[PDB]
Amino acid sequence: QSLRSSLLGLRQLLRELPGDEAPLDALAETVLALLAQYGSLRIAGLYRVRHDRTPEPQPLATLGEMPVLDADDLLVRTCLERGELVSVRQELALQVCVPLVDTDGRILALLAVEQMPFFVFNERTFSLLAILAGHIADLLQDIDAQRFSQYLKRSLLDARDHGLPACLYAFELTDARYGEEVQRLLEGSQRGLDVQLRLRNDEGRRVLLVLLPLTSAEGSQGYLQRLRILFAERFGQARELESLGVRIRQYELDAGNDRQALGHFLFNECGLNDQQVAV
Ligand SMILES: Nc1nc2c(ncn2[C@@H]2O[C@@H]3COP(=O)(O)O[C@H]4[C@@H](O)[C@H](n5cnc6c(=O)[nH]c(N)nc65)O[C@@H]4COP(=O)(O)O[C@H]3[C@H]2O)c(=O)[nH]1
Ligand SMILES: Nc1nc2c(ncn2[C@@H]2O[C@@H]3COP(=O)(O)O[C@H]4[C@@H](O)[C@H](n5cnc6c(=O)[nH]c(N)nc65)O[C@@H]4COP(=O)(O)O[C@H]3[C@H]2O)c(=O)[nH]1
Ligand code: NA
Ligand code: NA
Repeated sequence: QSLRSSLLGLRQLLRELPGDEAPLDALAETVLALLAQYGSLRIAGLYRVRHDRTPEPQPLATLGEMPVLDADDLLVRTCLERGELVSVRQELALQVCVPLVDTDGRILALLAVEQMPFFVFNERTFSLLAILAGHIADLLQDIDAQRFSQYLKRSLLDARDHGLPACLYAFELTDARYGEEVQRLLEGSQRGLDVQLRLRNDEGRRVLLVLLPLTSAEGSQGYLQRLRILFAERFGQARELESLGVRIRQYELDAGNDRQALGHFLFNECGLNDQQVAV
């Protein structure tokens, strides 16, 4: 949950820097700091990874007395070949390598850990570094549609690799009298990290997709409940959201879901296509 704030705080940093510098370079220190905090790291470095999946030897940022990086170190190479976090056998001078991998499988950067306290050298920690690293990779990377598809892929990976839930709402706006105003209300209701996408379904109707990443069934209930109150303010208490021609479809992503089940929701049920949302 501290996760929300960190990502949100980073996203803000991204949005408020000049083009006169690539994000990874400007935010190297911040990114390392985030990772250092979540893994209670003591000695580590952050490195750019090249298109050819080899790291730039010169670190973007370091923490403590980080040694020169050995690019031929098997741990680095195994991490970079697999695109996955790798750690040394706990029974047995890097201790862990964590790649920053975006949703397309491109590796942007490498966290190399020389030392972390023995007692945070476990799967729960590794999981957290890996979750955070993937999200960070995303942020470093049609605007609205591209972003929506990326975040959606991220959520699929998070549910699949880590069992983290997410929720997808589709708001079909069937009464043109209120369509624009309903959308405006939803857009103004937006939490950072949540993403929205305006579309037209195959029946020619306006649809507003809302993706709530990292959000449990209870969270999605809290959200919708917050919305009904906003709606009651905007169109009066006497009026229900549905009486404004709004139809709700909801899809919970979780460990037991699949890309195929999600596609069925987007295309078969919501009536969208893969030119609108990439799965
Ligand atoms: N009632 C409610 N409204 C929500 C919720 N999530 C988003 N919103 C609404 O969406 C706006 C933006 O949220 P944010 O982008 O995540 O950005 C937020 C967030 O960065 C931060 N913030 C405020 N309260 C909290 C909080 O209880 N926890 C965390 N982690 N951050 C908060 O302040 C920013 C703006 O806060 P707001 O001015 O209130 O403005 C909020 C609020 O109007 C929610 O769970 N409940
Ligand atoms: N993904 C997503 N989830 C949402 C949204 N709105 C509500 N939820 C979920 O519903 C729970 C309770 O919402 P809340 O009643 O507004 O109760 C909120 C609200 O009162 C307050 N809060 C958090 N963030 C903000 C904010 O940015 N602005 C304001 N005004 N209040 C916030 O803290 C309470 C708890 O926040 P949470 O622990 O995060 O728990 C939230 C959250 O899991 C949303 O726009 N997006
Ligand atoms: Na519908
Ligand atoms: Na299609």
